Amino acid sequence: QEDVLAKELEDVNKWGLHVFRIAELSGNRPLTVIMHTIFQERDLLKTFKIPVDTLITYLMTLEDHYHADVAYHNNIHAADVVQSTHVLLSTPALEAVFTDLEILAAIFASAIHDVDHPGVSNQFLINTNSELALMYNDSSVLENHHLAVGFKLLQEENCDIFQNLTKKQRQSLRKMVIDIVLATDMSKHMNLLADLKTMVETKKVTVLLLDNYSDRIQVLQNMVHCADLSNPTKPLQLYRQWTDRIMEEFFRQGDRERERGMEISPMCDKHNASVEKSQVGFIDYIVHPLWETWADLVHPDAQDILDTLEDNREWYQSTIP
Ligand SMILES: COc1cc(-c2ccc(=O)[nH]n2)ccc1OC(F)F
Ligand SMILES: [Mg+2]
Ligand SMILES: [Zn+2]
Repeated sequence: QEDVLAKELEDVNKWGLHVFRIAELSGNRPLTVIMHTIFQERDLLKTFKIPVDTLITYLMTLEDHYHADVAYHNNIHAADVVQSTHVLLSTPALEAVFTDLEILAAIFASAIHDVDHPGVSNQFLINTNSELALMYNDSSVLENHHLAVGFKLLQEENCDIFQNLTKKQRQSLRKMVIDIVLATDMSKHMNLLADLKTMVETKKVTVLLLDNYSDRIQVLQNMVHCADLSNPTKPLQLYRQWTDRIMEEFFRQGDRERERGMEISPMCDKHNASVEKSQVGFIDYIVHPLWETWADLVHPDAQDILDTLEDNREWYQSTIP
């Protein structure tokens, strides 16, 4: 079983990694094994003097804080976003652009980005006067919580993977990680995309040139956002599983809403839903606009990813008539 897991992990640098198989083969530790593999591949343990034992302890702790009974926002999704970010960071157009600390920040942010997700939306939490919404004043409720949990877990015994970073490095990494995870809130999507489009329109090359923090962090924010919304760009067998899972989560939220006498949220009513129309809409209005813009920024590095997205959109559309 360990040999088969090692075999599947050889594809860690590729789009379309068999993440569900890795989840099974690793004994439900996809986040831990994919993160460890990526840290080894990028030589991050040596660069930042992270003891291996500390890395594994933190990762297992973090993974334990993803809910086992949430169909989508679980440890498999976190592992998938981590691995997808790892591939996007390796894009030829961004070679030598980011510092090791920025790379570490983007990967760590991806790992913690949905930790302790309850399987319901920010709007549900706000509408139900939840403890989370009250704590966070209805603003990026989940995303603020994911950050707080991800950082708080570093304080557990033998969990501080940044123990050997300088104070300045820790301060910088913390700010970057916060900026990245807060950008995964879908309420920020339109502004994030508008800014990415502006970057493509004012693009300078030499490989991409990004001289200041605002531009670098903006690219990392959009990169992790793309990774988060990467399901429709993956091979169809993976994409369909992700669709099954998000719909299960949405339907369970709708069941909760119906029990409370609330109006059922879009796509959450199992009795009045069109899974296929919803995916075509998701791609047409959100995923394709974002990915086409990313592809333009790194043209032509992401052409195969964009082609897959377009093929998958056509497939889902073809099932409707
Ligand atoms: C896989 O499709 C979807 C995925 C998400 C999704 C992506 C990342 C994330 O963290 N949460 N939700 C949200 C909606 C989706 O589908 C559509 F119906 F809107
Ligand atoms: Mg999220
Ligand atoms: Zn996510």
